Amino acid sequence: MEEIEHRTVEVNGIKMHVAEKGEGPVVLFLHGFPELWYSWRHQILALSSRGYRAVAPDLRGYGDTEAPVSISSYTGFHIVGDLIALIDLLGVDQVFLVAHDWGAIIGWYLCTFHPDRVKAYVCLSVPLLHRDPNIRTVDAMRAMYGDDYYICRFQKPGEMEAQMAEVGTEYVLKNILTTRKPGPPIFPKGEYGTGFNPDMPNSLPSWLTQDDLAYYVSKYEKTGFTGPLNYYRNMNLNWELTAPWSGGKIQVPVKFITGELDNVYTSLNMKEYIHGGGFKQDVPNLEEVIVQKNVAHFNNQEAAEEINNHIYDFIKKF
Ligand SMILES: O=[N+]([O-])c1ccc([C@H]2CO2)cc1
Repeated sequence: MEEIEHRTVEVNGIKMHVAEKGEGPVVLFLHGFPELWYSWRHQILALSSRGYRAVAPDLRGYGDTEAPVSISSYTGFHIVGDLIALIDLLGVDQVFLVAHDWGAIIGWYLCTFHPDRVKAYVCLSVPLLHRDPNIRTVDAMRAMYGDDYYICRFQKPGEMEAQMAEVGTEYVLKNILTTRKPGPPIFPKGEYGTGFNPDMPNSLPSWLTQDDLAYYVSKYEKTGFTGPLNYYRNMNLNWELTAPWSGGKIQVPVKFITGELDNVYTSLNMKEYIHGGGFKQDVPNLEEVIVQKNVAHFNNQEAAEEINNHIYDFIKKF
């Protein structure tokens, strides 16, 4: 951990916290919601140890990275803009890419816009968001699960923030991190309530120490949730702006990995997309699909060594 270097860089008009360790080919790690660079701590240690330059930023709006006030400053294009400037600062032609959750959606955009900068992509949890020309991303979600589905509830400015404020930052973070209930997260009406997890454990699961949860809390206490939530608030706008890529394919070699109990895997007809041919058709060089039994959404933390191995083995192929 100590050997993990922390710096602040100027990228795409913002100041970004980058955590770094190691030397060798760059592995760029993109975290998700509601996480931080810390989410990758085990992978940063492992990959650095194994002869790679591990790079894990706090994305725009998270942690120690600048958080622009405008909701519209949170399109996929803004975030990829940040990452392309970062990659230039690293002074390399290509990176290996590893991404989870919202970080993975941004990863898909990076691969869409600049496949030639990504040598291989280890994608966790969220597979490519297929652009259906007939229905916007969040509309499809609302049709399927109605208004209290979490993404839907995330859309209105300031609301989810106040609800989360009411139950407390630590409650929210524990509530989400500990969830193992499959299926669509549907909230109780008008409040956070049990949120993503109606069955919170008394003690943290063995992959998450009190110091880990405390780190997350210490940053979210400071930044709040606005920036991270803003990502979801641009999903329809992202659907509009990505029209030029409608019907396109991703050429970057991909290894997809998900926990079997991931709410993502277990909803939105994801299984059908992932396994039924659609994912492979959008992404012709999808080489492997790994489902981790008895592993929840946060698979890079819950199954850290296993993911470390899957990443190492995959990138060393090249
Ligand atoms: O609660 N989670 O485990 C969780 C966290 C983050 C996301 C991103 C896709 O919206 C979904 C679910």
